[PDB]
Amino acid sequence: VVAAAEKTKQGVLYVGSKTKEGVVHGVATVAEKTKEQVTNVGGAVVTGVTAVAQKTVEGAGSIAAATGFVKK
Amino acid sequence: VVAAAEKTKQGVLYVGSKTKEGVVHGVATVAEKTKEQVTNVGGAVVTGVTAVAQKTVEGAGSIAAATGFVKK
Amino acid sequence: VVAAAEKTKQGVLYVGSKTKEGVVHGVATVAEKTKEQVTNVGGAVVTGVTAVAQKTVEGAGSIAAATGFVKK
Amino acid sequence: VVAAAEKTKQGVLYVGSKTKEGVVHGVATVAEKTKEQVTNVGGAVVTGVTAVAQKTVEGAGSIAAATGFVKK
Amino acid sequence: VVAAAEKTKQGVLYVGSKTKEGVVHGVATVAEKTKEQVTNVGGAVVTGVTAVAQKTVEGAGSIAAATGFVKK
Amino acid sequence: VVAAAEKTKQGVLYVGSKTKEGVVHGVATVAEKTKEQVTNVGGAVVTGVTAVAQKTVEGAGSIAAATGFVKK
Amino acid sequence: VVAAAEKTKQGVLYVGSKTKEGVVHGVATVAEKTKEQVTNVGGAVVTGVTAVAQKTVEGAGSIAAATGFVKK
Repeated sequence: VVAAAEKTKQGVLYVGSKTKEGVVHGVATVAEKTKEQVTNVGGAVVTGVTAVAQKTVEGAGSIAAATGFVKK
Repeated sequence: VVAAAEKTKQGVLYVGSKTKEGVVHGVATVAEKTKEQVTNVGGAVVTGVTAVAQKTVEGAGSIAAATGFVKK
Repeated sequence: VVAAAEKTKQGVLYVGSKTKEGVVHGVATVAEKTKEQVTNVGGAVVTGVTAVAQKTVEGAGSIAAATGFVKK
Repeated sequence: VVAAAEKTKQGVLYVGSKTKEGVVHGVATVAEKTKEQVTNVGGAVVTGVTAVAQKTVEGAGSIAAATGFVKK
Repeated sequence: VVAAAEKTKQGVLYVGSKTKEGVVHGVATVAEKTKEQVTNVGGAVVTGVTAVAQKTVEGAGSIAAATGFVKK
Repeated sequence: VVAAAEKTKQGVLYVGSKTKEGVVHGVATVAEKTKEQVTNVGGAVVTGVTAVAQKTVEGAGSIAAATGFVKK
Repeated sequence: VVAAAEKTKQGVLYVGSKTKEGVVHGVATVAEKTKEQVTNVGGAVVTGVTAVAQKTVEGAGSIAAATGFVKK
């Protein structure tokens, strides 16, 4: 999981919303009468109504993420 | 999972929304009378009503993600 | 999980919202009559109504995240 | 989980919100009649109504996070 | 969990909110009739109504966080 | 959990809020009829109504945090 | 848990609030009919209504925190 970035040197953005009675669910784990219920999150979860990302990563950025799960 | 970026040197954007009675579900794991219920998230989950990304990654960026699952 | 960034040298952004009666849920683990319920979070969870990120990572940034789970 | 950043040398941003009757839940672990309920958080959880990040990481920053879970 | 930053040398930001009857929950661990209930937090949890971060990390910063959990 | 920062040498920010009847909960551990209930916090928990951080970390800063949990 | 900072050499910020009937809870450990209830805090918990941090860490600062928990 090797990540790298490099940068060497030598406009209106508009988002609008209008919502009434809005129900938003992200990661949902609903169950009944179980034995093992595991919810492992290691990435990037964005929940909301107006999830807006504008002009991100102007320079150098790394979002290297590693997840695992062992069951024996 | 090797990722890299490099950059060397030497406009209106509009999104509009109008929603009433809006129900949004992302990753859903609904079950009844189970034994093992596992929900592993290691990537990128975006939930909402107006999920807008404008002019992202201006320079160098890396989103290297690695996930795994072992069951023995 | 190696991450790196480097940068060497030698516009109105608008988000608007208008919501009434808004219910937002992020990571949810609902269960009944279980034995083991584990919720491991090691990434980045953003919950709300207006989750806005504008002009992030101007320079060099690293968001290297590593998660694990061992069950024997 | 090695992270690094480096930087060498030699615009109105607007977010607006208007909400009535707003219920927001982040990480939720609801259960009944269990034996072991563990909630391990080691990343970054942002909850609220207006979760806004503007012009973050101007220079060099590292958000290296490592989480683990051992069950034997 | 090694993190480092380095920096060598040789605009109105606006967030507005207007909320009535707002209930916000962050990390929640609700249960009934259990035996072991553990809530380990070692990262960064931000809860509120207006969670705003503007122009953070002007220079060099490190947010290296490490968490663990041993169960035998 | 090694963290370091270094810096060598040789704009109105506005947040506004208006809330009535606002209930905010951070880390919550609600349970009934248990045996062991442990809540270990070793990171950074910010609770309130207007959690605002403006122009933080002008110079060099380190927020190296380490947490642990042993159960045998 | 080694942290270090170094710095060598050779704008109106506004937060406003207006709240009526505001109830804020930070770390909460509510339980009934238990045997062992432990709440260990060793990080940084900020509770209130207007938790504002402006222009913090002008120079060099270290917030190295280490926590532990042993149960045998």
